[PDB]
Amino acid sequence: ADGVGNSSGNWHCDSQWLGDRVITTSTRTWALPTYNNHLYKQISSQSGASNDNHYFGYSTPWGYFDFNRFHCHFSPRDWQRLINNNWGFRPKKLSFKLFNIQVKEVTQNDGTTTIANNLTSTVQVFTDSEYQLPYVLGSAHQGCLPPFPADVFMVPQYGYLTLNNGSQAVGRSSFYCLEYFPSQMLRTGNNFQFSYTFEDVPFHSSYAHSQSLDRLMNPLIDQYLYYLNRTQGTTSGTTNQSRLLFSQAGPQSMSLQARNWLPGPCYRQQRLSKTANDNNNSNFPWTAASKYHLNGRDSLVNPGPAMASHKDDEEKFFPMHGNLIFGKEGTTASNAELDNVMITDEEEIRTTNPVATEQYGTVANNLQSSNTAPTTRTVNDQGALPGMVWQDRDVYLQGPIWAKIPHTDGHFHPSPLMGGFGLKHPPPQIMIKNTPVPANPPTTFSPAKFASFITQYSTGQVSVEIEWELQKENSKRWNPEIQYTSNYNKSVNVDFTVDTNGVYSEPRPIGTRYLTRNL
Amino acid sequence: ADGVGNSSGNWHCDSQWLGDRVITTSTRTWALPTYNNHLYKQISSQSGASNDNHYFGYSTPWGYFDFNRFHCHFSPRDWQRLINNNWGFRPKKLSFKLFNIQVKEVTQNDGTTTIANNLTSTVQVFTDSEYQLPYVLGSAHQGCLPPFPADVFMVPQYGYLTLNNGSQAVGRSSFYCLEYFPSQMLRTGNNFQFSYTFEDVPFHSSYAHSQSLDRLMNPLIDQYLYYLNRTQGTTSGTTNQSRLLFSQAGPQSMSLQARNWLPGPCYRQQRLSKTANDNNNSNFPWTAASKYHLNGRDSLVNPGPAMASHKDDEEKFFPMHGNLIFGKEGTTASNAELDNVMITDEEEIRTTNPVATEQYGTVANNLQSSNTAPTTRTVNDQGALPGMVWQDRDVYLQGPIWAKIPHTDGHFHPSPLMGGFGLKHPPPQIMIKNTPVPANPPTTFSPAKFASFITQYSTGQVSVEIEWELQKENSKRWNPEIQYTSNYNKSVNVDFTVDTNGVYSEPRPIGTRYLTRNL
Amino acid sequence: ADGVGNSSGNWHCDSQWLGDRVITTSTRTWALPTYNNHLYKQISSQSGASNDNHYFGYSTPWGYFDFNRFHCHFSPRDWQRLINNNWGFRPKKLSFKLFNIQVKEVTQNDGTTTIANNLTSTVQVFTDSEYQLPYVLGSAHQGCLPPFPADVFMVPQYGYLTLNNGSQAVGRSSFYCLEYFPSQMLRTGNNFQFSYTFEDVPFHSSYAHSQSLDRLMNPLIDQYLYYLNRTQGTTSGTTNQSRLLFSQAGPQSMSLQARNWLPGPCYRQQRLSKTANDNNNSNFPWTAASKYHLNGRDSLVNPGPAMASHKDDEEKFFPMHGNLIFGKEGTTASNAELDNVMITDEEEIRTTNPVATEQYGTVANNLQSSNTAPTTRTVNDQGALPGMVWQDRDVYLQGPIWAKIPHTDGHFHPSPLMGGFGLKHPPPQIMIKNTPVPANPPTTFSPAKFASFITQYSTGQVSVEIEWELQKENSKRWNPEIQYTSNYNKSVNVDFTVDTNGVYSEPRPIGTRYLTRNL
Repeated sequence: ADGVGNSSGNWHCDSQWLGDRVITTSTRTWALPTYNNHLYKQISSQSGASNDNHYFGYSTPWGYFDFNRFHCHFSPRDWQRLINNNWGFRPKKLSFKLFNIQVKEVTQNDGTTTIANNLTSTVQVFTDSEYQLPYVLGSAHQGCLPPFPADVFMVPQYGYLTLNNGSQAVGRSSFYCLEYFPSQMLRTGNNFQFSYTFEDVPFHSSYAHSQSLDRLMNPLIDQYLYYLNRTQGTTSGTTNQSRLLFSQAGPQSMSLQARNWLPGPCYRQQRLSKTANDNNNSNFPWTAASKYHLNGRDSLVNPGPAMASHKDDEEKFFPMHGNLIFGKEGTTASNAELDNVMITDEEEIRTTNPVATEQYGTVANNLQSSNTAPTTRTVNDQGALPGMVWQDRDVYLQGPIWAKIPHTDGHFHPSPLMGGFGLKHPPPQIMIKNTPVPANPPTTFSPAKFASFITQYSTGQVSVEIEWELQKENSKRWNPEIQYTSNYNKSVNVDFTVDTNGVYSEPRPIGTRYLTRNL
Repeated sequence: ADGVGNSSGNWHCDSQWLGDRVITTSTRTWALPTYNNHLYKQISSQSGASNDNHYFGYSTPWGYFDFNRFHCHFSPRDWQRLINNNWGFRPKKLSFKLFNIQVKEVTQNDGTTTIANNLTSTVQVFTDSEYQLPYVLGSAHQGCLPPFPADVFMVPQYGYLTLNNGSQAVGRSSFYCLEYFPSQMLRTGNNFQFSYTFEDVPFHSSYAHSQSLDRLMNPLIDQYLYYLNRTQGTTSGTTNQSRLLFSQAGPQSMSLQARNWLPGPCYRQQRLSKTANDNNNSNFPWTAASKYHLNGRDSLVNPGPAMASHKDDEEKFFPMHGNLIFGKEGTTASNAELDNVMITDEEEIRTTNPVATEQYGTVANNLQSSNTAPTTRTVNDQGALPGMVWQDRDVYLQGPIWAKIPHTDGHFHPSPLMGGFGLKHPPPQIMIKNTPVPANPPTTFSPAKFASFITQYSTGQVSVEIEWELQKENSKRWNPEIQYTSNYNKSVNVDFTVDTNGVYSEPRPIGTRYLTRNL
Repeated sequence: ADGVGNSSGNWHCDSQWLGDRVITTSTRTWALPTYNNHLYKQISSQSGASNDNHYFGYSTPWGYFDFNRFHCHFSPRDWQRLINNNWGFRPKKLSFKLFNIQVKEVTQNDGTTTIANNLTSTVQVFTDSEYQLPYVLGSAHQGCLPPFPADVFMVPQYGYLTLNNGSQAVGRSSFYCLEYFPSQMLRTGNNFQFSYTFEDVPFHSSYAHSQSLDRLMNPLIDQYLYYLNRTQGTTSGTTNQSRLLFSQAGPQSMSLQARNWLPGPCYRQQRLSKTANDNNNSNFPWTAASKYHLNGRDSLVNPGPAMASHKDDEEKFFPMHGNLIFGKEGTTASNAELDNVMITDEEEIRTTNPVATEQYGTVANNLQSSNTAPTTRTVNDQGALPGMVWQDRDVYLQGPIWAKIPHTDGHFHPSPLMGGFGLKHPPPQIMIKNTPVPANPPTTFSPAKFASFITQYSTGQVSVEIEWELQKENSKRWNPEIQYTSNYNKSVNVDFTVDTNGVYSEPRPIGTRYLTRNL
């Protein structure tokens, strides 16, 4: 509530480190055009497309604000500081502000274009706090507050999908008009505020394990429980006849002991060597990929269950569609090379989670007897058994922050398979739009739809602030620990900075799990 | 506590719709004979029966009252009203009343029979509130308060099973005498009251989903995560040599995106076409049916996990033993025709739950390399993985209401696989019985068991009342919704009414899931 | 805090039975030598050992106190009394005391040895209440308070493992120095006290089931739900053509009814007959055993999921590595005979848990049609499905009491697969050590490590006391129940006593599950 010559809000950014929590705030500049010429448009897949790539939905004239990525909040120094001293963290509070809003009209009369101020034009903004519109965040889409504060960004367009029977629709499909919501209209001088509180959520495990499930015992003392170790006879003359013999497992026969827990569930995936020539010479993806199909159409499990990337001393094999792959700065979005991308590694969970390329184990599948020898079968898909303990997938400075747990009758582990915190009531989606300004109407009344508007766009500043709780580490380890560092060697340009052309880049992915804990 | 000429209780029936809850009450007339001639009888399976159809137990002279079906409480108009405006519901409170009790003696001297009043005879009634007798409700048995209030019904006989080693018993087996319980004896003039409160239970999802798991994203914006899309070379001269290539999934390649969740667990079942000639010409049931065996004996999963009946545009295939099948009025209980039954459809859960006839997907099962091409295997049985989200089976106007969760150390999803609400402490079983009236004893004392009683039966009125909580719908859908209606076309008789012979019938099954929600 | 001639603490032992809880206390005498000559020693597996039997870790000069076994607390009469009247139990409170501590010096000058008092020598003791050192309890190791109170026992040595890449280590490995902890030093006259409270934990099911999952219904009343029972035609002339026919399942066709729940998850294991000649003539163990591998190395599931040992009337087959095996008194720890060990039976869970030797069932794996007949596949590995109900493994008088649930992001059923109660914060490990007493130092200062100490050991008394909650049984069973008893027949020596040589022995394993309950 001000005039045209008074600024609303200021540029805050920065971050504050307190005793048990950190407040990270960031401000950016945003631009917004008009979408679909102020029209809601039905969108069907295509005539003759693939059965799996079918979809029906709508596209609206509304934009929305995305900040669901760590790099859209944290900074490389702040991230390194957070992960090198903490065993966990989670969000606590959220604040959002829109200000310094300008609506600018555009005129075209020739090859040149002219831009002028339009002080009387409003802008509509509203937040879906009741979670009634479809939630499109948490799908790893583009367009959150660029990692560099100096970058000016663009508000993505909003759209949603619904039930479809092929390329068509069904009566059960829903249509949502976003103008049918109470929304706030604001001019140059007004501003929008919003506050939100996260619900209880488990701390993210920002640490590795210094122990292993299979090696969790005393290396000095035998077990007092007996196990069958021989079926033939040890004594002379009985080595060719059956006789059950029982031993006690000690430090030597350490693989035959009794145990309390089992490794996490498995869903096997194919393996690929980072060297091109070492792989099979065929286009096997989508024909040899672990995929799941529902309603008669297939789909690919890209993240999949949290499972270790490779074994020890491999460093060369990665599962097909088994880990997040990021893009380097200035990389094509279609058929990029292996050296132009950034494949994340989840080896830290080798201790608890089974490796993705290999199997869960073997199970007996017959009744052995004198005539028939015992036979087993390898099992590659494993559900949930009692006593199972596993670890969740790590999050990265560039990765997703949260997701919306679907409103369904059943859940097993609501932790998102792509990233961090799953929330029943996540931060609501803020949607912003430019109100349509009609051009000169006809002098004689006409009932026809008005389809001659004045072309104009908008720009402004958006501030976000999240308060995060931190879990401190108290480890009794004697020797030092592994931590994130910058290489001291000479380089043309330093990491996480701008080049001579002023383009910000991220060289490597950074994971949180660096400190250690005992199982 | 009254005389012989004063009535206890009245006929209430009807239902009341309040702001956030509905009170449904119904009164019926019941008859009760004497069972087993006032004797407890041991019952074994048979000599020479099938191994799977073996059982040992007891049958008592006690009846019991059953009202564990929606049609025994609701009415077609009330049911349609409930399901067309609500997103859920659950039971809150229960009241039960027995009154207007008459004991009538029967005399036979010739082909004719005479019935007289017997004012001094009592009736025993008691409720197992401590859950000590076996719970036989929740097994889809016959004999609850008929759907039509004017119908007079019959109290079913009580019996139970125990451990058996073949047709015989084991020392671990238990015997329960129901006369060994504190019970209330009541004459003509007395009445029995009972009140009960349901424990906390999740709301039943009386809605479908307007979105799908595989289509939950923005149809306009690409993903920023890379995925391997090619193994050969795209450039000329490299189409026959291996080279990993990575792309970004957008609206076109919508089946290759990253996702957070997986469809519910699966347990595959055989498929049957509703057309007889389209099926295989063999007696495959019980020889090609998904069955589970314990203690060395098999058993059939009739409901099975909640899984979609068929794909889109099928409308003709149903799983074998994969959905509830109801009987039409006046239908034989042995080898009825397909047109004389009523097969329920669970297609509403196609969005989340996998189809029953098809598989969960495929999983890689080898280590591909230059020499060996990758190989996958189809998986038809799937356990529980992290990130799994599913939906429960719908309930119907004629279906079961609740069940008793077994008292065991472990549970995964205590929702009954046949129907609605699972309860650790369900409504207790009320048991009623006619006390034995001896005939004239011998003049000289004899220690022999008294086995000459006076033949008589009982009749009375039973009132039930359940208070149910309701969850209102607040949807932002623009277009109208699908709802239950009666066909306006001319017909000989209208649905859910009596015919010229005064026989009440139910033409079709009615499911609760009609409104929609976003995932 | 006393002198040299005043005793600290007394010998309590005994047990008290109160209305709803039992307090079991026991005192023992312990001895303690010096370990590793007061040195921390790195321990690697070996050069050329098996890949699976690889390990890296450390061994310390510290002892620790173990009392994680029922026989180290209860007594045969107390155990029999507990299991013959109770439906459950769990720990409530813990108290621990160390007193009457003497440090004795040893001198060797010839074949003879002399032992003298050393009043000025201290002893170090501390409890890891913050759970920072690796937890080596709960691995079925040797050395808890002997079952007979008169036996004097030996304090086991402490050691731990860490991450290893083969026989070597990795930078992520941790080293813990136990001298780096605040510890209490105590002489002859001082004593150590400790108190602890268990966290909430489910009652242990010390009962069997009088009913079965597959037989949980009324043996007298048919079901009102129809099931496909025939695919051919029953009428004459249609027995060779397809026609779906539906029936109602009653007491006769009791294996084709509808049900609410499924048996627990399965993980098949091989079967062995107790008769040697009836088994296959090969050394199949470890080559036909259900095993799971992680980080590229295998491991054996000795307890495995809680699954029934055998079917009815078998009494001769046991799963390979599927139940706890105890040793008889004076039995060799390497290749003992079948008659010299004690194999526990878990048949009591046949009602709910599937048998270990057999499969979970069969699942359809194709689309049957006119041309192709339906085909099914047997499933031996089963995950977790909705509606699954199972039972946990029984505990024994000689078996483990508790275990430490690993600190991980995910758990399915934290009940240990080897035994009883899983605890996030179990009773902490008390560690005790003899401080090093230097021998005469050189007259001239030398910076070399001091490696000439005085040889001496320690002895003392340790008292433990646990308060346990009890769940009373209120069963309506008429006939008597099965209970534990001692055979009245004449014998050379009675059970659970000492022989002519004063050696205490345990003849048979005792399980808690003796009383019964309905599902």
